[PDB]
Amino acid sequence: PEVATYHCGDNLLESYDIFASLPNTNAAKVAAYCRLAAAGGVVSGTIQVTSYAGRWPKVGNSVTDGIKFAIVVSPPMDKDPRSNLSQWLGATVFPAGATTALFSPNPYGSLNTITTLPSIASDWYVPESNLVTYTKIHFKPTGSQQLQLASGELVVAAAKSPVQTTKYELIYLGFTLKQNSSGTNFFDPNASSDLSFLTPPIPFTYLGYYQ
Amino acid sequence: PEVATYHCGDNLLESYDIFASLPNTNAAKVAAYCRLAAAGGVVSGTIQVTSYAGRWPKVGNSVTDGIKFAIVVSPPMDKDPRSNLSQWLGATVFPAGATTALFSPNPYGSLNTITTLPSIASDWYVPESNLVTYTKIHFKPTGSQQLQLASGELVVAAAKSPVQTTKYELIYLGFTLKQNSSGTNFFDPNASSDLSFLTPPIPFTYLGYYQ
Amino acid sequence: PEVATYHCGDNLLESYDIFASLPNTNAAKVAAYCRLAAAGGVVSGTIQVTSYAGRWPKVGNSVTDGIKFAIVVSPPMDKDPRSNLSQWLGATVFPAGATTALFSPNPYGSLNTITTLPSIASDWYVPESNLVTYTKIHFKPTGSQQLQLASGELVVAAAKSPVQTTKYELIYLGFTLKQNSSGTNFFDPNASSDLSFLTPPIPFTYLGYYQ
Ligand SMILES: [Ca+2]
Repeated sequence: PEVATYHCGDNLLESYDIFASLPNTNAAKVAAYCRLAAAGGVVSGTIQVTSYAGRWPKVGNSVTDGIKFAIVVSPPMDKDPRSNLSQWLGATVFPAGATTALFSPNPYGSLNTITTLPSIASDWYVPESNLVTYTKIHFKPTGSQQLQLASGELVVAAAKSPVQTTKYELIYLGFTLKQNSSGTNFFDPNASSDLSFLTPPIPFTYLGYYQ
Repeated sequence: PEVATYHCGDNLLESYDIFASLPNTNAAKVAAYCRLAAAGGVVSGTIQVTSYAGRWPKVGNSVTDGIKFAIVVSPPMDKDPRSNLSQWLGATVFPAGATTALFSPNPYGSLNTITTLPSIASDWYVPESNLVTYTKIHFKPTGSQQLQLASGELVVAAAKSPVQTTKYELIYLGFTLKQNSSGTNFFDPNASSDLSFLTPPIPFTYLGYYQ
Repeated sequence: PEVATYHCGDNLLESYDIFASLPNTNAAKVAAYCRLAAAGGVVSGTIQVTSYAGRWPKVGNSVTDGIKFAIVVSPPMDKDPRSNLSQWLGATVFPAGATTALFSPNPYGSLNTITTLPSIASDWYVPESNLVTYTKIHFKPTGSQQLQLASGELVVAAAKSPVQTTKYELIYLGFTLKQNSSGTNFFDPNASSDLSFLTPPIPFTYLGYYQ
C-alpha cells in the first residue's frame, strides 16, 4: 500500500506496562506510545514516554548520571512473540493486513550496522557508545519542576536479539534526559514517588522494507 | 485523505508582512514560507524565513546575544482567527476541504507537553529554556557577508494561546542565529538597513491529528 | 503522483564505483545507496556509504583531521548528464515516468541559499564552513574496531555546478566521521588496506519541487 501506519502503546499514557532496560542491570516500567507512518520504504514516526520515581530503582544520582533507559519497538512481534522485549500489547496496522514487515529497519541497510542485544531478556540495555550505529535527535523533556529537566537525546538503532526466531529487525530507542545541577535526584530513595518525566512525541525517520 | 498538504506565506519571500515576536517585548516583520505534508498522522514540513536590519530593533548586540525570534504556524486560523498570531494572510490546503485539523499537533501528545503563550497577541516570545517541551534542529543560515553567520537552531514546540477560542494547537517555531565574533552587530543603529539573513527551508517533523 | 520514490547506487554496497570528493583536491571511490520518497513537495530519504583504506589517499591524519568527504545526489542527471558528479550508474523512479524534478531541492527555496560548486569536476568538495546553507544530522558510524569511530555528521545542502546545462538543483552531502584519540590513522600509508567505515542509512528531509 502507498501509506501504512503502525501504532502500539497507550496514547493516554496511563498504562505503565511497558518494560524499559536501564544501565547496570536494571529495569523500570513506563507508559509509552509509538506511531509510525511508512511511505515509499521510508518510515517516519514518533515515540512518547512517561514514568515516575515510584517505578524506578534507587541507585545512582540522576543529576550526575542522567536518566537513561531504552525501549524496543518490535514490529515483527505478531509472527515472532519472543521479539517483544518491551512487552507491548499488540499493534494496530492500517490498512488491515498490510504486512508488519514494512516497519522493520531495512535488511540490506542493517547488514553490519545492526546491534545484537544481550540475550538475557530482562537486561538488554546497551550504552550509546557500544551501539554499532545510530541516529541522534535532540529534544527537551518536561516533568516535575524540582527535577529541573534541561534536555534529552534519543538514539535510534537497528537491533536484533539472539532469542528471536525471525529475520526481521527491531528498533532500539535509547534515551538520555539531563537535569540542571540544582535538580533533585530522581533515584533518591526518599524522593517523592510522584516525581515524573514526560517527553514530547519525539520524531524519527529510518529506512524500512521496500520492493 | 492519504497525503494532505498545507502552505502559508510567500514562497518568493518578498512580502514582509509576517509578525515575529522578539525578546524584551519587541517585534519584527519577516517574509516566510511554510509547507507541511501529512501522511498517517505524521507531519513533515519546512519553514523558510528572511528579514533585514531596517525592520529590526536597534538594541543589544547580535554577536553576543544571537539573533532570536519566533513565529507561530496556526493551522486552525480558518475557524479561530484569533490564533493567527503571526498574521499570515491566509493558507492553502490540498486536497480542497481536507480539514486543517490534520496539521495541528496531536491532542493526546500535547497534553502536559504544550506551552501556553503569553496572553497578549503582540508579545508572545518564550525563551528556549521556558518552553515546556520541544524538538531541536541545527542548520546554517546565510546572509550579508559582513554578518558572518555561522549557525542556527530551530526549536519546534506545540503551543496554545489563552486568546484562542478553539481547542486546536499551534506550532511555535523559535529561532536562534549565531555569528562569528568578528561579524557586524545586526542591531546597531548605524548598521546598513540592507543587512539581511535568509534561512534555507529547515525541515521538521511532528505528530498531528489522526484516527 | 501522491508518493514517488527515487533510488541510485548499490543496496548491497559492493560496487565501489561512486566518486566522493575529498579535501585538498583529492578523490576516493565508495559504495553508496540512496533512497528518496517524495510526498506533498516534501522529500525524506536516507544515504548509506562505505569504503576502505585501500581506496583512500595517504595524507594527513584521520584522528586529528576526521575522515571528510562529500558526494552529490543528482536527480536531473537523466536530462543533464554533466550533473552526475559522483558518477552513479543510473537511477530508478517509481511510478515509472514520474519526473525526476520532484527530487531536486525546491527552486524558490534555493535562490540565494544554494552553493555553487567548484567547476573542475572531480574536486568539488566544499568545507562545511564554506557551504552557503545546510541542515545538520548527527549519527554514529561503524567500522574496523581499531579505527575507534565515535561519531559523525552529515550536512545536506542545495547545490549547483557551473558545468550543468539545466536549472535543476543537486543535493550535496558532506560527511565528517570522528575517531577516539586512540584509534589508528586511516590515512597511514602502512595501514591495512582492509580498514573500513560503514554508516547506517542516515535520514534527511528537504523541500523539493511542488505545484
Ligand atoms: Ca504573506
